[PDB]
Amino acid sequence: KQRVFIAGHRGMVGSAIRRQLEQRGDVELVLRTRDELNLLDSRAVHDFFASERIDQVYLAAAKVGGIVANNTYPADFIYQNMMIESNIIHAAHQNDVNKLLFLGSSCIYPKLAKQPMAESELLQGTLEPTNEPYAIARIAGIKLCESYNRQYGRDYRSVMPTNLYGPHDNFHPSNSHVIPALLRRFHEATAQSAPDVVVWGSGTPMREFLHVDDMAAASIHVMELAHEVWLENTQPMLSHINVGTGVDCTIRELAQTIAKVVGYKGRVVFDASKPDGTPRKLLDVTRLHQLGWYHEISLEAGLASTYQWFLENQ
Amino acid sequence: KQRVFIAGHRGMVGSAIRRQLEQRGDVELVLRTRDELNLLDSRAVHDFFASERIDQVYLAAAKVGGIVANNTYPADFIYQNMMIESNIIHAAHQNDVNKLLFLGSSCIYPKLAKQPMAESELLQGTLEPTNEPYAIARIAGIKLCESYNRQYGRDYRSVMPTNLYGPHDNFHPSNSHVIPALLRRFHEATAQSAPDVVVWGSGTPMREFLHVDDMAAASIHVMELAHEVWLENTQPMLSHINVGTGVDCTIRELAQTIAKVVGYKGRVVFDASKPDGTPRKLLDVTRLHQLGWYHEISLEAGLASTYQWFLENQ
Ligand SMILES: NC(=O)c1ccc[n+]([C@@H]2O[C@H](COP(=O)([O-])OP(=O)(O)OC[C@H]3O[C@@H](n4cnc5c(N)ncnc54)[C@H](OP(=O)(O)O)[C@@H]3O)[C@@H](O)[C@H]2O)c1
Ligand SMILES: NC(=O)c1ccc[n+]([C@@H]2O[C@H](COP(=O)([O-])OP(=O)(O)OC[C@H]3O[C@@H](n4cnc5c(N)ncnc54)[C@H](OP(=O)(O)O)[C@@H]3O)[C@@H](O)[C@H]2O)c1
Repeated sequence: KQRVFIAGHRGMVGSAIRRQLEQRGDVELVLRTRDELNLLDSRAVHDFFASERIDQVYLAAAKVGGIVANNTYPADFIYQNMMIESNIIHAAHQNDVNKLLFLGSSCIYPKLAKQPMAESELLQGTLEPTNEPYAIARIAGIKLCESYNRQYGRDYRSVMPTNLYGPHDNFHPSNSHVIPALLRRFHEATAQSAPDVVVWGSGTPMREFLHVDDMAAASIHVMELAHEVWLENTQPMLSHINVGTGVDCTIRELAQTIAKVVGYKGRVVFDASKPDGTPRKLLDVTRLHQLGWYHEISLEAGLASTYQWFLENQ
Repeated sequence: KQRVFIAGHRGMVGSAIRRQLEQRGDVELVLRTRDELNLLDSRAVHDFFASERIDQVYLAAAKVGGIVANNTYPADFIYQNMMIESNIIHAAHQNDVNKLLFLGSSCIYPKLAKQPMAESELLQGTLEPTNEPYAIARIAGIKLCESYNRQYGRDYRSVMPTNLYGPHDNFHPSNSHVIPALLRRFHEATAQSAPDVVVWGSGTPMREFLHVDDMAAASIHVMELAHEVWLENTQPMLSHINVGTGVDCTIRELAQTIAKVVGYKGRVVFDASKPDGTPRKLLDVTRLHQLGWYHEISLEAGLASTYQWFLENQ
C-alpha cells in the first residue's frame, strides 16, 4: 500500500480527500491533527518526514479565510502559508518523497484576467488587494513545486480550485463565501417566515462553483495520472491545473436555486443600489478535461446534498 | 546608540552598509557570520532576536547568483530566500523590532515592463524565466513587510536596487553580470596584449548601473527618514522604493568606458550575430529623488575606483 500523508486532513478540502481515500485498500493514510503536528514548526515537520516513510503528500493544510479576515490579518495569511508550504515541500524532498499535490486557490489569478481564465493567466496582471498577501503565498507554493521538479526531478503537482462548497464549510450568515452564507440566510428566513431575503448587488455577475467532493475526486485523479501524461498536458514553469466546471452561473440563478433547495417561500430580492463585482469570473478547465476528468455534481444536486449535510450538523 | 543588525554583513550590499555605519558613533552594529548564525534555521534566528536587543534590521542576507545558477538551482533560490526573509521578519516582529529595511532586487519587475520602470510596474506581467523562482521569493519579502506594516503597525521598509557593481563583487570572466565580467576580461586582455575583446550582441541595448556604495547610502537614507515622510511617498500595498540613477547607457558605451578605465589598447568588438536583450531597461527613481536622495558616483569614476579595488584584491 502507498503511504499517503494528507496534510490538513480535518479541513474542508483535506477531509473530502480523506473520505475518498479511506475507501482505498491500496492506500495507508497517515494523518496528524494540528495538536499532534504544527506545520509551521520546521523541525517538527522534518522529524515527521524522517520517521514516517511517506510515499505521497496531499498538501491541503493552509490558513484560509474570507474578505474580512484577509484584510484584517494579512501577515497571518502570507507568513503562515509561506511556512507551511516551505516546510512540507522541503521535508518531503529531504526524505525522498517523490510525489506531492499542492492544493491551492483561484485567488492566484489577476483581478482583471481574461475569461475564462486559462492557467497561463497566472502572473499576467495585478492581484485583488483583499487577497494579495494570501495569493502571493499560494503562488510561491506553485513555484516551490516547479523549482523542486526542475532542479531535482521531483513530481510535485498542483491544482487550483474554483469557488468551492459542500460539507464541512462554515455555514454562518456572515461568511463572505456566497453559497454557505446564502444557504444559512435562506434557512433562517424560512424558519422565521421572513417576507424577503435581500442580497446586495444586481444578481447579474456570473461565477463558477464546484462541490468539494468533485474537487477531491479531481485531485486524486491528477495525483495518480502517469507522470508522462501529466507532463504532456503541462509545462515545467506553467505546471498547475485548474479544477472546476468551466460553466458560469449568475448570482441571481444561484440565489433563486438556493431558495428552492431550502424550501423558502418568501421573495429573493436584489438591491442594485449596491455595487457588483466583475461581470464574469471562472476557470478554463480545458487542461483538466484533456487529462480525462470531468465533474459529476451539478449545482442543484450539490446544493441539495450540501444543505442536507448542514441540516444534520447544525 | 541604536543597535543595528546587518543580516548578510559580508555580502556585497551588506558590507557596503557596514562600511558606512561603522563610521557612526550613534550606531552599535550587531553582526553574525553564517557560521555563527544560519539564517535558514528559524529557531536559531528567533534565539538571536530574543537575546540581542536589536532596534533596526538591514535585511541584506540572500542567496544570489547569475544566469547559470538561477536556471540550474531554482529550488535553492526560491526556498532559501523565502526562509531567510520569513525567519528574520517574523522574529523581528516577535521581539518588538519596529524598523527593518528589506534589500531586494530589480528582478521583481516584469520582463516586458514599461520603461523606465516605476514601482507600480510590480506584478503587471510575466517574469523573466531565468529568475522567476528568485523573483517570487523577493516579491514575497516585500509583501511580508507590507503585511506586517498593515496588520501590526510596523515600519518595515524596502528598497530594490538596479544593476550593482563595486568592491566585493565576483570578478571572474564567467560572471553573467556585465561590469565585473568585462572589468576582468579587459584586465586579462591588457595583460595578454590580446588584439581584441569580443562581446556578444550589437552593443545597442541600454542598461542602468549603480555603484554599491551609492546603494548603501541610499539604503541608510531610506531607513532613517521619518515615518511620516516615508508614508507620504509610498502606499501601504505599493511600498518599495527603486534605487538607481534613472539614467541609461548602451552596452557599447559601458564596454568602451571599461576598456579606457583598464588601459586596454586593443579593440572592443561587438558580434551582432548574437542576439540582444530588450532595447532598454532601467528604474524610474522619481520616488527616491522625491525622498531627497540622489546618487553621487558617476559611471567612469565608479568603474575606476572599482577597478582599483580589484587590483588591490587579486
Ligand atoms: N473563513 C472562511 O470563509 C473559510 C475558512 C476555511 C474554509 N473555507 C472554505 O473552504 C474552502 C477550502 O478550505 P480549505 O480546506 O483550503 O481550508 P480549511 O478548511 O481551513 O482547512 C485547512 C486545514 O489546515 C489546517 N492547518 C492550518 N494551519 C495548520 C498548522 N499550522 N498545522 C497543522 N494544520 C494546519 C487547519 O487546521 P486548524 O483549523 O486546526 O487551523 C485545517 O484543518 C475555502 O476555499 C472556503 O470555500 C472558508
Ligand atoms: N554569482 C553572482 O553573479 C553574484 C553573487 C553574489 C553577488 N553578486 C553581485 O552582488 C550584488 C549584490 O549581492 P548581494 O549582496 O545581495 O549578495 P551576496 O554578496 O551574495 O550577499 C549575500 C550575503 O548573505 C549571506 N547569507 C546567505 N544565506 C545565508 C544564511 N543561510 N545564513 C547567513 N548568511 C546568509 C551570504 O553568506 P555566504 O556567502 O556565507 O552564503 C552573503 O554574505 C548582486 O546583485 C550581484 O550584482 C553576484
